[PDB]
Amino acid sequence: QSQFFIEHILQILPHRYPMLLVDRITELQANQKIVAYKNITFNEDVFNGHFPNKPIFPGVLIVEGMAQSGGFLAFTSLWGFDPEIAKTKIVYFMTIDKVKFRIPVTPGDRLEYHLEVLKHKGMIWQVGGTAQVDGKVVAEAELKAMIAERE
Amino acid sequence: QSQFFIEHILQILPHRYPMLLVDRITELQANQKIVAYKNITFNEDVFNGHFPNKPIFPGVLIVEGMAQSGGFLAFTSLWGFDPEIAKTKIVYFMTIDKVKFRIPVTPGDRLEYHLEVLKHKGMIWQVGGTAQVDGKVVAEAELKAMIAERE
Amino acid sequence: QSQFFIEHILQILPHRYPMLLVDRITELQANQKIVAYKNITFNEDVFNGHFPNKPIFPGVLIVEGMAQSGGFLAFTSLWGFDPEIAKTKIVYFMTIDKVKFRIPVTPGDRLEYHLEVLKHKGMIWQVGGTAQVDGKVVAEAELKAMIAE
Amino acid sequence: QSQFFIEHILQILPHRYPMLLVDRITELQANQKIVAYKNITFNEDVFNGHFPNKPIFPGVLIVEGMAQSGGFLAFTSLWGFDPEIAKTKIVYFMTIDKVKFRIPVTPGDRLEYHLEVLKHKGMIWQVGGTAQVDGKVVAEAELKAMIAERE
Amino acid sequence: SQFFIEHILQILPHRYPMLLVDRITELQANQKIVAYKNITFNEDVFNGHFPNKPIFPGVLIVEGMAQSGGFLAFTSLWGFDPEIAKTKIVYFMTIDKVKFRIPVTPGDRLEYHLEVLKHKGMIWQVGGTAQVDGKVVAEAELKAMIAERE
Amino acid sequence: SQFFIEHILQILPHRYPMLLVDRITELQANQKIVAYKNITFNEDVFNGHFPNKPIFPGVLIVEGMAQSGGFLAFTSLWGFDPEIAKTKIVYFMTIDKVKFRIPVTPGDRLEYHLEVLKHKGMIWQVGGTAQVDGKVVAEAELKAMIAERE
Ligand SMILES: O=C(N/N=C/c1cc(Br)c(O)c(Br)c1O)c1cccc(Br)c1
Ligand SMILES: O=C(N/N=C/c1cc(Br)c(O)c(Br)c1O)c1cccc(Br)c1
Ligand SMILES: [Cl-]
Ligand SMILES: [Cl-]
Ligand SMILES: [Cl-]
Ligand SMILES: [Cl-]
Ligand SMILES: [Cl-]
Ligand SMILES: [Cl-]
Repeated sequence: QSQFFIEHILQILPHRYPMLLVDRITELQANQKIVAYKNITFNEDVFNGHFPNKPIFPGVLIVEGMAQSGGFLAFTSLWGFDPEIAKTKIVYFMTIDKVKFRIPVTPGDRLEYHLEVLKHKGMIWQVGGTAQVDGKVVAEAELKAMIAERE
Repeated sequence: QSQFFIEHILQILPHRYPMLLVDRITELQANQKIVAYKNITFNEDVFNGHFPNKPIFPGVLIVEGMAQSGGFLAFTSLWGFDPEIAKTKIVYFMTIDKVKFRIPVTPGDRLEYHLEVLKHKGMIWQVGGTAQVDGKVVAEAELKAMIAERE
Repeated sequence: QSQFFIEHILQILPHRYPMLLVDRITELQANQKIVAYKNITFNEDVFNGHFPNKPIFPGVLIVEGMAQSGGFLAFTSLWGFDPEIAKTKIVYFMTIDKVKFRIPVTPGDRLEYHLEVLKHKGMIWQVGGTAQVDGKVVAEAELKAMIAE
Repeated sequence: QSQFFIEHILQILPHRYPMLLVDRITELQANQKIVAYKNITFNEDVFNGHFPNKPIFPGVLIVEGMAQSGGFLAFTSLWGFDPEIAKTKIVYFMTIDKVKFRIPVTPGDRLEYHLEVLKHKGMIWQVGGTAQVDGKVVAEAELKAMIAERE
Repeated sequence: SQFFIEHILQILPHRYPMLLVDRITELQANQKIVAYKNITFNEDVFNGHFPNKPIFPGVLIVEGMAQSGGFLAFTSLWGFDPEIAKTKIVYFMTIDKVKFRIPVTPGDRLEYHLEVLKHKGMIWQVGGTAQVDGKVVAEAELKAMIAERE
Repeated sequence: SQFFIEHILQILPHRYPMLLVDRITELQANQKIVAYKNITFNEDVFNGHFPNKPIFPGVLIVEGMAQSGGFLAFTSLWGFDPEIAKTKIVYFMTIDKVKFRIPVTPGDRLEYHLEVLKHKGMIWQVGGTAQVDGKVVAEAELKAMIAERE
């Protein structure tokens, strides 16, 4: 498949509320790239404290979202859409690099994650790309994550 | 006068997390109509129980967002964007009729509120319209509120 | 039966925190009616924003509670207390009508749900009734929901 | 007054969500007794973890509710309904004794607090009593509180 | 003798936001236990206890001593056995001689020191203190009964 | 010497559940800062990160380090001035050279160690590590910007 909805994400990613930051996948190409997004709404708990009266989606959380997008890409390229295998996996961050934040993200925004694979061996995946709102680069970052069996 | 953001929505509506269901206002015509929206993300608490493994934004909360939109419309018609006066008024919602649900709303949907003034007689405003997602009508509703002095 | 506790409701309704708005079933007549309620306390997250310094249970949630009650009836009427079958379904709102909010509900209130089946066929159930607090009616509503897999 | 509702409690107790455990006060006799209650509903965050699929209101939290009631009783016995002064004081427990849990408190329950004044000298208060559900004792405890300066 | 959060999760039925024991540092069957809970501002409870002045609730300090004691009593009889842990429930009958001396705030490491005072059958009575930086912030005694869950 | 949670509240705009620094144990203007945050199971973030396997988000470690530098930034600029503080916010500009070596879990005392690399006006570039029991759990570099809440 090339497009996945929230019920499909829940069967692949280990993340859960309040750390599942990818609402839908709009594009996917094995071992290559992925385009996904997360809607930003005031009705999110993080806004309670970031910041009071000035809702700003955290920058670290944008990185997380891109990372989670990559994870999806990594997992499905590996075993395809196999919920049963995905059931017992988790994803560790290994390294984060070269992130610039250019525009603040706020409620009402559609935070689009654009990720490409820079390199990958076995379970280690090096991804890089951007976060975009209304077609403008709101953030850029590259990260290396690791798919690991829960034990 | 037309485009209001979450910062402005916070200054007019008393609603706060997790009951403020309007992230942005794309346009409003005094005494006529309003178009606004709320992003629907999985990272909202309500999805924890509605329902496990099948996130579906609660039908009643669509009506609430709609009511919220009409309320911002009625208020702004009377005094415009005025936070000081807003702190002194309340909009009791008296009735709701003819609400119909056609399509479930899910994480990743841009829930758009379309409300128009149906009858403005005194302190009583009556609005109606639809909630839309991607051009389609996902819900309909009629509503009647009353403008009153806060206490 | 006719009396059900949270322990039972959990096994029938698919809802869970913070959207299971029925705490106990007091009276239940297959395909006819049901009386249940949800206790209202300040210790609910909803009150953080509805509203600050002035806690008021959302009107729309009172309808939700009425619907949930309707669904518990709709379901038991057709399969009795069947936790296994119950978990192979979910109930969803089709239409809401003639709702009125006469009295604001607040922490300390025992929001009682009174629903009777107006019409029902297959998974399609039409119910209507009131929401009550200490005898007085605080809300009225008619709603139609459907039970699906 | 002898009957106070949540808005009143809110002006007297500093406690707030999710630690304000008293919804209403039905009887208040200065320097003597107070009777209040807290509604228990499945819709409370505590039930998520106490316990999964077996909702049971924490015994220690019952005590806390008895104590907050005592605190209200203590303060109002002294300054009456004086919101400005309450804002400057705070009640701390010093001791808790003879706590006995008899019946589990569950959703749908109306946890009624019956607290009476055992001893009161200045800012130091001793109160015994019980938490009741439908006229049956579900818990009992004694505690000595202190009225201190918020600063 | 040293159990981390995961082990605790297999023994205690408590979950967020009511599992108030982060780690067991030492344990001795029928004798004592020392465990602790970290206190951080990042806890929901502080939103209301109290606004502008974070003070970990004293009743919750007691709840943590209870869970520690409950853990002590369970593992003393059955050791680290998650399976039998699901068939038994440890609830508390009485709590007595509770005393608060110092307030616990964010940044503190709330250490639980519980002793087995007496035990006969499934009735276990434990007591001890709550400590931070080697000082006593609280003390209490509790009587628990171990029963069949399901 | 030591700044506690209520001091932190008076300088940092961050609040629950995004205020991830519990205490400042060391501070030296225009040079370095050592602070920490307790990690407990009783934090909402652990419900989804990850179920049955609590791991403090690596990204939140960086956020904790960023806030630490934030406090070093406010103070180095205007000292302990709560009045000026209440008017600003902090924006993330860049993050770089981050590496996670050890997983942080409930029970850990997450210590932040940051030093100033370069600063001008409201723009600050800091770097350092996050430690647990004297071991480097993670390292990173970041540049943030303090701004008027205009
Ligand atoms: O029950 C209430 N409803 N609505 C308040 C309210 C005020 C404005 Br202005 C508004 O646009 C909307 Br709609 C409201 O619901 C209420 C009553 C008293 C105080 C508060 Br604050 C809210
Ligand atoms: O039953 C009690 N606590 N916990 C009971 C319990 C917990 C879980 Br978990 C469970 O699966 C089952 Br059967 C229980 O009875 C209790 C609580 C307060 C007072 C009393 Br007398 C009993
Ligand atoms: Cl940020
Ligand atoms: Cl629905
Ligand atoms: Cl309402
Ligand atoms: Cl308990
Ligand atoms: Cl306390
Ligand atoms: Cl991580």
